[PDB]
Amino acid sequence: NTINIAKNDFSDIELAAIPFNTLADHYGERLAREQLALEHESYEMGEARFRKMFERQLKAGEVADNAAAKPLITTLLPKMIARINDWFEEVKAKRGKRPTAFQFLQEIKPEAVAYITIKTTLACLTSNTTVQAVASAIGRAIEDEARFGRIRDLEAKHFKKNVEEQLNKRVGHVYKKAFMQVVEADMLSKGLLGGEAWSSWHKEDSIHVGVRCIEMLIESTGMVSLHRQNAGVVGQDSETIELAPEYAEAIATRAGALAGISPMFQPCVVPPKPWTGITGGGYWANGRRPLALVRTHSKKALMRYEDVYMPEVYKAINIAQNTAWKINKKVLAVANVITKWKHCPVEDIPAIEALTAWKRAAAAVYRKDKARKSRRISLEFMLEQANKFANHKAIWFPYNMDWRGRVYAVSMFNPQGNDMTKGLLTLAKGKPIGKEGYYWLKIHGANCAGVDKVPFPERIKFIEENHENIMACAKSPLENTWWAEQDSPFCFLAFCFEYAGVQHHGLSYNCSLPLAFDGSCSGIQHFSAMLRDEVGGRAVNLLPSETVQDIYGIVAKKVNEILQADAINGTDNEVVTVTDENTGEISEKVKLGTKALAGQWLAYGVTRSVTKRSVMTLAYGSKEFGFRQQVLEDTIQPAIDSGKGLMFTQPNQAAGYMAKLIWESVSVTVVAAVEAMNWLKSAAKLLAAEVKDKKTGEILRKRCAVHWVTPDGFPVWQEYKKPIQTRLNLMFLGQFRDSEIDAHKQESGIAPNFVHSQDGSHLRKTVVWAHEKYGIESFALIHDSFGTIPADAANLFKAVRETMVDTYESCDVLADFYDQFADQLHESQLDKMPALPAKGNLNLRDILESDFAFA
DNA sequence: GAATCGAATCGCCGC
RNA sequence: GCGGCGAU
DNA sequence: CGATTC
Ligand SMILES: O=Cc1cccn1[C@@H]1O[C@H](COP(=O)(O)OP(=O)(O)OP(=O)(O)O)[C@@H](O)[C@H]1O
Ligand SMILES: [Mg+2]
Ligand SMILES: [Mg+2]
Repeated sequence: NTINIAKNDFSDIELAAIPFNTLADHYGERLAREQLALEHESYEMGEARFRKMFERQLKAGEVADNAAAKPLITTLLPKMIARINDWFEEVKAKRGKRPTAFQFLQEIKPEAVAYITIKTTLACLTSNTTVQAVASAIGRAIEDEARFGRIRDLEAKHFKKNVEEQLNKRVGHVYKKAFMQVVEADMLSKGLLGGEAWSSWHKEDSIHVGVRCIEMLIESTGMVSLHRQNAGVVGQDSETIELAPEYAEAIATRAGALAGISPMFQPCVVPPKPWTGITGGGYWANGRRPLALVRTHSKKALMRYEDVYMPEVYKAINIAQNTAWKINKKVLAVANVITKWKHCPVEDIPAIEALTAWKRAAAAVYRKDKARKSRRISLEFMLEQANKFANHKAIWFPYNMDWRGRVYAVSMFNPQGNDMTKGLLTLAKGKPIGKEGYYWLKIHGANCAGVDKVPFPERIKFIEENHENIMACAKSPLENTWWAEQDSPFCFLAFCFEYAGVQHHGLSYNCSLPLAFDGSCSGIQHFSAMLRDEVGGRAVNLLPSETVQDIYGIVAKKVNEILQADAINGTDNEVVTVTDENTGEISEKVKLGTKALAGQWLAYGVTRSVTKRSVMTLAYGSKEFGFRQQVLEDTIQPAIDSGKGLMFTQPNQAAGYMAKLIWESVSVTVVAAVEAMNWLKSAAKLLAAEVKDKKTGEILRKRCAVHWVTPDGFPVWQEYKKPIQTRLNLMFLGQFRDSEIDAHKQESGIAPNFVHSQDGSHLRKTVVWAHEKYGIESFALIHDSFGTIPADAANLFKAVRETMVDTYESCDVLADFYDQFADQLHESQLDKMPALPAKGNLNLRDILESDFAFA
């Protein structure tokens, strides 16, 4: 039931003359044919991908989950619900005893029966056409939502949350229902569902409820026609159900239309098409899916950039596209061997509360089995793409941006991937390495091993002390597994081959390995530079420092100062009344004081591992509440499951105490970060407010989106939007039944999105400034990682600091942010707008002399 | 007034 | 949307 | 612990 788009639509891509000539005028006809054939293959692979998924969803009875059937379902559902309703009054107004199926259909609300019927008849017809068997299919599906939705809807709307996540962790209808069977029995043992065990429907009841549902679908919609066979013959009287061909052609056309616009983007064998406008950049042919400069969730948001003059933004994207890459054949030769022997090549190298705790161990193996299969899937695809382009002289990647302006490569195989993917990709246009390039090659090799918390001379000494090990790895990587045991193994191996090249050829050796420089904590770095935070900036190495500054260990050091103070002074333990709000029981337990809680943590030993997740999620918006879950999940629970954690008698009390100390430490260490996110959150709060006079009720000021402009000239609009109603069932997944600004997501998004737009602007300005003031042509970019060939590494090191000093010396981005929305504020809320946070004593020009900023 | 909720972006794979 | 993986 | 909304 599908139409091959490929025969005509995909043929136009190679045939059309205006795309061919514009490509051939730059790189000739031979490369033009190769590039168009590659893009043609990408669309063909994408069509094949959709069709395999469509047929697998066809075979599994999940055809309503496919995107080609959703536009159908959304116009048939309101008619079904109106007819599902309208029956109920007719039988209630018709005297006499009710039909067999009337009472069952009241146990499930009209919306849920409308979807359950449509999905199950679509499943039964596509994947026996008798009305009896399709009636029982709905009948067993209605009863499942009736019996087990009882748990969700009424008795445990608070306690469902403690089984909702573990229900979602199960995959498969059988596993999900079996878990719900255990949940229902556990609840009844506590008298939670009213003590009423379900009386399962008889098979006679299940067929009769279905034929009521099929008949009501024919009345409301024309999706399905009824057909009788051998009418009047007692033995062979049957009714066969049929999907209406006019609606089958609707999903067929939509399946073909969607199959054309889902290509598998690949690297380019010619340089990518320079961006001159909103669309059509990157790849060279026109396409069923043309590339967009900004990845927006709506076509209206992309059209906002049409006449936006942002020349520096366009130059930055086009320069990055022009960077020539090639597959690292030496690394690829190694990876082609060890992936045949291990599922993950660097995974396991040989080297020298009982119910509720071991339930988590069982869930750990279940999660690990998912993780092992997931990691292997991506590994085999990356290796296939790397081998496909291995013998090419150079390959290129097109680039675009997310709606905040961060720069992303477009192809699935691209240098922004994991350690193996980065290890398989090297720059194509190298230069003689020289003395300076060799020095930075060793620094880059030291960072791949994980020796990055020590000053530069110690990184050099680590490489020079391990000179024998590095040369042994380059000469025979399969015979010496030392490279595989490092923090970034394949990138370390890539350094090993280049290091051996300098030994075999001297400083004239042409090297093209990308040497990445990663900023410490980019979000905190930008916030500290915004408000001139001396203490906060020094913690993220903005300032020149003795050693590499480690904000994870600084917070841990501050945490341990409170722990030892709380171990001498501090509160004692106390008994306090507690009450479970569900059961209503009033009990009394021990509330551990800070003196006891500090002693437990001092026994455990609080290091940077305890604090690392909390500050890492600070820029994402986490705070003292979120830290409690992080500490419980990352530190306390792994300790208890491994025989440690004997000090933690009440883990939630230890977690909440730890979250209080981390939040006190982080909010005192990086002050300007905390103040800046608070100010932006308050800004979005007043913008997303629908202010109104309560007496009149009239809307005085409409809720407003948040809009600002980066120093590079890239504009960004934040308008999180929410749907008005959505329905989710238990065994079968959710489905839609206009949009308004989601004010909650506006508050939760504004601070991370603002700082991410700033680091995108900084990256783009770095790429431009490095390309024009110096002569750098090759760029490796992952959002805050700046890499180039070793001979240009020192200049990139200088350029990335010069741009960051330049913007914040010239732009008050928070004050510029204020100048945008201040006209949109209402009279009643300007008094409640907090003032801009005060700037500090940090001198921005010290960033130029900072060794470990890297950015 | 309480009653409830809530506590970054992007891409791939699966349902 | 949910499950898992990866990138910052 | 605040905002948002019953
Ligand atoms: O971006 C987030 C991200 C995505 C994937 C992995 N990560 C984290 O990136 C860290 C490495 O950078 P750091 O933050 O400096 O950690 P570290 O312990 O101090 O240094 P290291 O020993 O790993 O070399 C890792 O640990 C991860 O949590
Ligand atoms: Mg690290
Ligand atoms: Mg990160």
